[PDB]
Amino acid sequence: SMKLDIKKTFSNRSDRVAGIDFHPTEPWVLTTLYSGRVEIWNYETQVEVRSIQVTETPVRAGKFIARKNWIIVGSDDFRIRVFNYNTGEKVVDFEAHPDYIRSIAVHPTKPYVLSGSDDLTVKLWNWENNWALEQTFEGHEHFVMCVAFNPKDPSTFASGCLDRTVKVWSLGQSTPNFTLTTGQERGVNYVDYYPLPDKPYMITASDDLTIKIWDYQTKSCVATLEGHMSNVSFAVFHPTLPIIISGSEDGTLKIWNSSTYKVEKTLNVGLERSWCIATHPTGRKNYIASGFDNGFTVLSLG
Repeated sequence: SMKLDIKKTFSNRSDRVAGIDFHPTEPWVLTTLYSGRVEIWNYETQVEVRSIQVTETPVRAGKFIARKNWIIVGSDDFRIRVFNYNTGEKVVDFEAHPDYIRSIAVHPTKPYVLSGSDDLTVKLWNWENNWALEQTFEGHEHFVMCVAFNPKDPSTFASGCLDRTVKVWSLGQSTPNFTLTTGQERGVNYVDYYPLPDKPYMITASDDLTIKIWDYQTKSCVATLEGHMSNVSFAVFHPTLPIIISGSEDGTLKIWNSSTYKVEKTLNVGLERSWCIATHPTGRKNYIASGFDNGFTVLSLG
């Protein structure tokens, strides 16, 4: 067991941060900004590794593809771009959807990337097939806000949608395995998987102020977490600690106990609205990072 002991590792002021991600083996965080800029920071030495003026439009989605030394970003010009973060070379640059890109997910073992879009679809791209579009998942009836592979079975993934559903799909299958009606009448902003095999759980966040935990075997709602006072931008399970982290346009991060679902901490990090979240994939120092209107902060949770 490990006690909560929150330490501010690194904080950096900037334009609004829309996407944020951890590098799995370097002490780096990637941020994608509403200004069209993206930055990689070493949060342990507090040194900027690289910055790129990618576009003039907001860059909403960004992920490391560490095993190719890439970052992949999606922006409101409808385009996916890939950059080598060691050289700055632009690897590819294509219009992926005819509308905004909301979310990007990277398959852990196969050369697949998912993009969720306001065009009501999720699309699957294969970078070992010249970034071919291998599948478009159709069936949602509003903007697809968030996509996430099941870490315990990456042949499936979940899409959260403003049509108030989460759909779980299988690669190569045109119809979803199942559709969760969330009861979150304002729609689903975010979806995330519980990482460990002891619970088949998922978590959703909504503008209706609720965070809901779902059992994807029983398709039932396990718990509803209330406490935020404005739109909940995200909610995720921590990969190694028994906690949930959420962030809201009310300016706060909340840390919840993942067994009792009681709020343990409410943090005003002082950067106004909270928009995005990342956790270190292997729990290194239990790092988390969140992007806000006015920058991002990296915290060690214990």
